[PDB]
Amino acid sequence: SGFRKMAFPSGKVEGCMVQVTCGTTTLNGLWLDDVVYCPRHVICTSEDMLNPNYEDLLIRKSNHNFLVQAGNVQLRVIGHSMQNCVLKLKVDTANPKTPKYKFVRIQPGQTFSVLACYNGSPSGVYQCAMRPNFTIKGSFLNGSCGSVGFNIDYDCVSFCYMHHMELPTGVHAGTDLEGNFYGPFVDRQTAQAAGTDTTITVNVLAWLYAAVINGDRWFLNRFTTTLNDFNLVAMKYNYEPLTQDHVDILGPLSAQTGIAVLDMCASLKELLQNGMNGRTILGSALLEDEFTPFDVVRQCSGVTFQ
Amino acid sequence: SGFRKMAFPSGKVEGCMVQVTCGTTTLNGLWLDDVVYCPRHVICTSEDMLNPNYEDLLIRKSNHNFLVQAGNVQLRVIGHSMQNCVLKLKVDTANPKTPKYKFVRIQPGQTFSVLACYNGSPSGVYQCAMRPNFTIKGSFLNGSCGSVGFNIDYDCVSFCYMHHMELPTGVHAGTDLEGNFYGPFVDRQTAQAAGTDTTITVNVLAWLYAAVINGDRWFLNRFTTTLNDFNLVAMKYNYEPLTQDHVDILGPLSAQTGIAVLDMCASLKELLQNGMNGRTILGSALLEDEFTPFDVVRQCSGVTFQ
Ligand SMILES: *[C@H](O)[C@H](C[C@@H]1CCNC1=O)NC(=O)[C@H](CC1CC1)NC(=O)OCc1ccccc1
Ligand SMILES: *[C@H](O)[C@H](C[C@@H]1CCNC1=O)NC(=O)[C@H](CC1CC1)NC(=O)OCc1ccccc1
Repeated sequence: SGFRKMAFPSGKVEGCMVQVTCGTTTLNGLWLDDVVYCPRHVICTSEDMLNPNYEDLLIRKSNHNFLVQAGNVQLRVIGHSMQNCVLKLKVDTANPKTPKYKFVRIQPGQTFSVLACYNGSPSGVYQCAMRPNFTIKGSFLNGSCGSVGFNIDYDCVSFCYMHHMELPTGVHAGTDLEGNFYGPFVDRQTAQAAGTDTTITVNVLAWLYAAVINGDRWFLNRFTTTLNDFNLVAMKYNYEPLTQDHVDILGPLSAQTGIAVLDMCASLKELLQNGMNGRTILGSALLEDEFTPFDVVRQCSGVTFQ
Repeated sequence: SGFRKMAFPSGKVEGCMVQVTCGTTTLNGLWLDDVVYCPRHVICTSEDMLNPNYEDLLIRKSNHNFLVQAGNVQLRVIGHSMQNCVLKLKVDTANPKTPKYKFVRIQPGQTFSVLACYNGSPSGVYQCAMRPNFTIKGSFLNGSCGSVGFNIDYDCVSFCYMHHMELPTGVHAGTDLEGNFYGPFVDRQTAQAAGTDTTITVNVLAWLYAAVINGDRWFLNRFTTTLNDFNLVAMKYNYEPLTQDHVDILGPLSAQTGIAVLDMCASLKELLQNGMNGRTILGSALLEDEFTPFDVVRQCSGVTFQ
């Protein structure tokens, strides 16, 4: 038993990280088959980035201006192009360690693992959720751009995120591997507002189920509620509205625990209105929303990948 | 910026996990050079485990009774022996993916990454601390035994933990890779008490520094304190006593932040005596103690491994 914020094993992604260098800028790239993906601002200088004309800047670059290094060995660049906010460098060598993979554009509320890298080398791995306002709450320093977020489905790696920037509020923004930003962001160094950020209600409920599965049940009550009445309290506390689709998604956990979804909503209501009153749930004094249902079932049935 | 509970990249350990099967019991083993390490209770049956006579049980086993599988390929067992609470199976094949490695016995308060496995296959990776009472707060299900905890020093993997059991309080216990338990535990299915568990004071202070480095500073005050006066409040709240050695260890963080260690202790005093009063620090409503100083410096300077 026990419940921990767990990342996917990172091995298959580790073998795809490379170092990409254009002038004095170095960041991380992702090497799959004979293509290296990285953020296009690798071609900027410190002054470019207030308002880069990326098309104009890339025209001044040729293949040999891109230095790509995987470990100690240099890759030869034989073609370059820009897709949205990412650069694709065609290299002479197919990555022998390329995993089975997919590019996916994830939905808000979904989670994924981040392999934080510097200079093409892994620093660490952690779990993140795509917030409803399309930011993530990561740990990223200068040089971290091009680090990626991924899920693993048995043997397939689904890449979903590439890191590009930090917003004034300290949160992080990035693109899918087609180079489209999540959210309204652009790759220039200006003040940019994210949304008002909301709490992922279905994830909170899933974590309350995890807590019950794992011996924490003090927060359970004798009340119930309705979808509309709960939703009415959701808006108050800036929670996403709960839908029948979410209820259905919680079905397995409601079945495992014998606790109807609306009964759990009622418990969640007395937690929002009354706070936790000094208590804790699964070692936290806050309501956690970065576990999908689906995450919860994964830990509690021991799913594996290798 | 940002601060996240980050695990080491798991690739080098992933290539060492195998499946070990003796009768109907299956668990994980660690394959390094031509040796597979696993918990010795792989030789028990469900009734043995109340009071196993491990020496007697192992005598009934021969090499061919141990089925070791790395992926789809079977390893041949050519010798077996018991060292403390671990079994060492000598196999005919040296693991081609063996990393540079060390076995180490970690100290309470130190942290390490856990690669949670089932049937020889990775499920996920997360960070843990060795608690002062020699337990860890993990996520482990049936079948997880033999999963290991490790650190990485550039290219060297230091294995420090192998999982064996869950205690009645829901926490986890295990051995070093020489098969000696951390703490007073024995590998039998009885009620076993861990210590009173204390809070790792130096780690809390390091996390308060991380919070300051990362823009959270509301908890800072105009007071200071003395080592003995703070320690006197430490005992009250069941914190480890703070020593000059700890102060010295915090030196770099005190230098980075310009906040003297004893000034931070004073802030920690008004947090313990007054609680957080509804506020948060680095996204938590509790005082976190599973970051060593050393962890904090690692994230905040971007250390890498590959
Ligand atoms: C690329 O590695 C870097 C990641 C930033 C660095 C600090 N924390 C991060 O997440 N991204 C940038 O430097 C981008 C440049 C892109 C063209 C926009 N700019 C940026 O993030 O500005 C905010 C910032 C915050 C703190 C320190 C430096 C820059
Ligand atoms: C081995 O895989 C397993 C790990 C336990 C299983 C549940 N959570 C864990 O951490 N270890 C055991 O089954 C050991 C057997 C060793 C000889 C002592 N026994 C044990 O942990 O008993 C407690 C327990 C708790 C919950 C479910 C089963 C067993």
